[PDB]
Parts: sequence; structure tokens; C-alpha cells
Amino acid sequence: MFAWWGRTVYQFRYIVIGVMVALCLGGGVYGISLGNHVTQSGFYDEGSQSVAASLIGDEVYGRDRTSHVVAILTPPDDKKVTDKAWQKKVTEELDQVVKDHEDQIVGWVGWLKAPDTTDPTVSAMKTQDLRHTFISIPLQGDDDDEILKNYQVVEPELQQVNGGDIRLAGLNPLASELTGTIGEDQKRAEVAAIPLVAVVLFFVFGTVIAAALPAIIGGLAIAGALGIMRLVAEFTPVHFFAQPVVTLIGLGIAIDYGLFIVSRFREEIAEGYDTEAAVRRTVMTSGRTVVFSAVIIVASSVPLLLFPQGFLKSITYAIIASVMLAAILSITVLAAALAILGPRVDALGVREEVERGFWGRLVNVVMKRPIAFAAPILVVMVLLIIPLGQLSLGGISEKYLPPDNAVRQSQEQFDKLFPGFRTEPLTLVMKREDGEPITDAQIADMRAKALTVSGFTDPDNDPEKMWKERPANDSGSKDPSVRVIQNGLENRNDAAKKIDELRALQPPHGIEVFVGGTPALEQDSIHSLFDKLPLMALILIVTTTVLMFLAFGSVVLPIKAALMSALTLGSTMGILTWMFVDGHGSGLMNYTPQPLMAPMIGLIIAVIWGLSTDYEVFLVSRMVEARERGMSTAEAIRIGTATTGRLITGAALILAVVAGAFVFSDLVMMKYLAFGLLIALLLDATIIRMFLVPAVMKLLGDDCWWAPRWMKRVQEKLGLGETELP
Repeated sequence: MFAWWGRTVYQFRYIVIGVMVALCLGGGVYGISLGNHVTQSGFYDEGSQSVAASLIGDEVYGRDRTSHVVAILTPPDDKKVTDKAWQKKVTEELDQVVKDHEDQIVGWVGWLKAPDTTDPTVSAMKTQDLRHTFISIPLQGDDDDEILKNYQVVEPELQQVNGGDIRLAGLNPLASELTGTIGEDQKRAEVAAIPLVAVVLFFVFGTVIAAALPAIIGGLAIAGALGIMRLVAEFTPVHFFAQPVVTLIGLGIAIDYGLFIVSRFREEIAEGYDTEAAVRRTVMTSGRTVVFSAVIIVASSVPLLLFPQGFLKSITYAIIASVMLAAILSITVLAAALAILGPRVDALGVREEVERGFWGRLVNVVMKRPIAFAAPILVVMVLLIIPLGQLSLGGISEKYLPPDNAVRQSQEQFDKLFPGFRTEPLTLVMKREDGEPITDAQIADMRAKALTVSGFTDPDNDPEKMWKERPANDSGSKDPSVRVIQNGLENRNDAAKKIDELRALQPPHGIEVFVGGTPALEQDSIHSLFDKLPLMALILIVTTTVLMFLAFGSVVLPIKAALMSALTLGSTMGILTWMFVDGHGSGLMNYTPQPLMAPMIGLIIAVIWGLSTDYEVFLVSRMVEARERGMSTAEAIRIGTATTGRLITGAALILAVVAGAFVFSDLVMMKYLAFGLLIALLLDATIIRMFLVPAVMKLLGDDCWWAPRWMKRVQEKLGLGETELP
């Protein structure tokens, strides 16, 4: 197989170098148009019942724009707010803002337009102290992103009201700073880590071209990845955290892939055959190695397709495109580029034997007492997977930002004087058939059915006042064919129980019950994730194990690899749990202990499983190819793992630098992911490969291979069994 590829690839070097760059610069420049298009809202499971209830309710009554952006006004000099002067000034400023930006807002409404009101809806919104009062601004928008952009437009003067000492609250400021933190963090990463990423791999090489090549190809790969998944975005909206994660994954993985091939080609040109033969056997081995690692990681990541959450789909598409394009980038153009480079690789300039001796003696002292080198780490790793039991999960909120932040502080201050204007109630949608008003008793009978259960919010202290109709906006389409009511579950820890009891309620004659609302919206997501988790885990195990069995003929290695990766996964996620849901360190790292998001764990399990498995197979490719040189396993272990230690450690440190750069973020979730990758890589690099692979490898003796031939022949006739060089 791959001999044909080498024999045809040294033929075309200049042509390939031209065409690949000429066709990928299109995506490189096309990524800006991706930078234009952004979506933010999709986090909930699209196919559940709460989303359908919300959709039909939004159809019947429209959307309520009272909670988009909220400003807290405080008067200078501590003056009675009921005066005329300061109120006149603020109304002047606000109606000037209203007229100046017509399309963004509808206007302003609240207490401050009511001099002497009677109804305790806006007079009671004024604090008894009369030193803070909030007045809301509804925003005209077609959908979510249009509203967010309109609020971004109206930022300057709407924040520059009076002296500028009024604070802004609501969902829109939170979303705006959430999406601004992503850009700030991306700028910080691309300014800080990239120099370190380049110089670390430069020092281990002391070379110009050999150090520049991994970055040169990683940038092209990520540019193509954004181009491809933007082309996808025409058929499916892509979320905005797809911007930093594509960097976070692709940079490291593409640099790793290029680094392996560069190292092999250089170590083979320097010692063995000439340029062409060395590069063709270099592709012979490393091209299939990196291709197998890429197919393993895509097979491990595609199980995320099960979850219907949109941003998960976007992340999966971006990462699979990134890695499968980096694979073909590394195998195709790199071989020809190095072949035409020839002696120019290390000629640019600015230990070998001592380093190989240190590695060999470390391996031998592992062989001194391999079981004593594995039992303590085996015990401590389960000791580290213990703390996952106190795990708790929840949705996104305003506490996902550092407490020192201005918008978070303002939102927290909003509830200091306004107790119950920020409510998240549970909704009961109706299901009417005829389309004209059938009966007026249905609201009463559903009220009684809800009354069959106790433990709910009865602030009015009236048996009937509970469960009132939703405030219907005039712009909505009032179809008398579906009815919505609302009220709030008090303690959101009993939200699951209340939702279960309410969904179990009687659906009346011709009436079908629905349960919407933000608690149900954020609970159906976690329920769907926990229901689709088992098949996700089953495929993540089986597909990866079988696929990595096809790389090399042995069948024992997949078995050991499966539980070597799964236990590392458990250990790193347990360390993350003990660190975050308990906030151990927050005090110093400026975040808050809070439950993690539902989809983040589902993403992280798959991604770290893929990373651990691919790093392990990168290490063990030499381990398995060394034996069929006519040697036994005792020499093969050292032969495989001696020269590999120089390069994988540098690559691991590169990904560690990228993750550490992402650690300095503001959002808690990117901190979660970055620490997860740091801990998983640090474990699998420092301790796992260094005292666990040989520890079980020698203990398994020469039995390590024991490959049945009835499947070994199938392994052979795929053409990819060429693990021996002539």
C-alpha cells in the first residue's frame, strides 16, 4: 500500500506544494466570513417537550422583552427621586436614546414614566429608600443574535446616561460579555502561547525549517477547518465557542502530527538511507501511524452526534474537520516538502547518546520491579477517581464569570434591592383543537389538577390566584388554539420532582399537557444527556478498541489500552470535579464553586479518551514495529520507547502550553476544559507511559501479542498490515 504512495509522492513535490497552498489560502481568507456569522442560544435539547412547549407558547403570545436589558439608576447628591428636575433630565436622555436608535429598541417604560401612580406594580418597584430603581428596555429583533447586535449598537449612549454611574443587567449584557470574553481569550492565547509553542519545539531541534514546519502546517490546517465548517454553517448554525476550541485542539494535534513525521524523516536521512529512500520509509511508517491516530480520534469524537444539542454538533464538526484535514496535510505535502528539502532540513542550524542511555536505564530500572512500579500508581489512580461521587450538574448562569467583573457585580447588585422581578417560572401549555374558544373551564380544571399537588409558590395566599395567564404582548399572534399559564417552583432542587408530577397530570378531553419554562428547559437537557450517555460510552469503547486493533495485528494490546485510557479519563475528571464543583483553588484562581454544565462533561470524556488513546498509540507504534525485526519483546520494548521519548515529551509540553494559555481565561467552562486537558496529558505523559506501559508489558511477558491468524489474515489483506520494511 504505502510503498505505492511513496513511489508516487516523490514524483510530485513542486506541484503538490503549489496546489495545496493555492487551494487552502481560499479557506484561509474565507474564515473571516465565518467570523461574521455567530449564533448563541442553542444549548437545550431540540427534540424534547419543553422546547416544543416554548415554541408553541412563543407562537401564541410572542416574546416578552421586559428582561432584555435593565438599568439601575441612582441620583447624585442623594435627592428624593420623586422630584421633577433629575427625572426631567433622565427622561430627556432616555427619549433622546430612544429616537437616536429607532430599530434597536421600542422605547422605555416603567415607574419613571409614572409620576403619581396607584397600582403597586411600578410604585412598588421603587425601593423604599428611593435611591435605586430599575427601568427596562425592550429590544426589537428578529431573533436572538439580532437582539444581541442591537444591544451592542445601543451600548454607548444607553450606558452613558447621566454621569455614567448606572449599572446594566438582564440577559443581554451577560450574553454580550460572554461572547466578548471569547475574543479576548483568543487574542491572549494567540499573543502568549504561540511564541512559547514555537520556541519549545525549536530548542529541542535548534533548527529553522524543522521548527517552522509544524506551525506553518497547523495554521493552514486550522484555516481550512474554519473554511470547511463555515461551508457547513450554510446548512447548520455554528456556535461561538467553536472559535477558541478549534484553536485549542487543532493547533496541538496538527503540530504533533507534523512533528512526528519531521522527526522520523530527519532521523532516517541523518543515519540510514538517502533522501528519497529515507522519506519513503518515513511515510511508510509515520503516515499510516498518524492516519490511524486521526481515524481513532474521529471515531472517538463522532459519538457526540447522538446528543441533539446544537453547539455540540458545531464543536464535533469543527474538530473532526480539523483533525482529518491535518492528517492529509501531514501525510501528503510534508513528505514531498521534506523530500525536496533533503540536506536543507538541519543545514540552517541555529543530548543524543546520553539521552538514549538515560531512557534505556529508566526502562531497565522499570524492568527491575515492574509490578512495584504499577501497584502504587494503580491504587492512587482509583484514589483519585473516588471524588467524582459528589459531582453535580446545572445550566449556564451569571456566575460563570469572575466575581470581580463589572457586569456580574451589577447583576448581583440588581437583586440587592429588587427581590422578585427576576423569576424563572414553570409553564403549563395547553393543547386546543378547534381553533376557536371551546370552553372557559379548562384553565380552572388544569388549575385544580396542579392544585392536586402541594409544595409550590403561593405568594398571593389565594387558592385560585396561582397559575395566571401569561402576559400577552400585542405584537404576538393571539391564536385561541393553545393556552399558556405560569407560576414558579420555589426550590429548584425539587424542580425534577415538580416536573415529573406535573407531566404525570391528567390530559383532559381533547387537551394535551405540556411543561415548559427555563427549569424544564435546563432539566430536559441533562435528562437527554444522561439517557444517551450509555450508548455513547459503548460505541466510544468498542469502536476505538476494534479500530486500534486494526493498526497492528496483536489483540492483547487493545484490551490493556482500553482500561489504561478509561482509568486515566476517570482520574482526570475526578480531579476536575474535586477542583471545580468544590472550588478547591478558586479562592486563588478567581472563580466560584458551582455545578458544571451538562454537555461539557459529555464533550470532555470523548475528547480526552481520544487524546489519551492517540498519544498511547503514538508511543506504542515503535513498540509494536520493533519486534518483527526478528527480535523478541524484551529488546523490542526498549527499541520502541528509547528514541520516542525525546519527541512525544516535547509535543506533550506544546499541548500543555496551549492548555495553560487557555487556563488564564475568564469563563469557568474554558478553565474546566483547559485544566482537564492539562491534567489528562500530564498524567498520561509523566506517570502513565513512564511507569505503567512497561510495568504491565513485561508482566504480560511474550504473551503480549498472541494474535489469532483467522483475523490476522484479514488484518493483512486490507493492505495496511505492512509493518516490516525490506
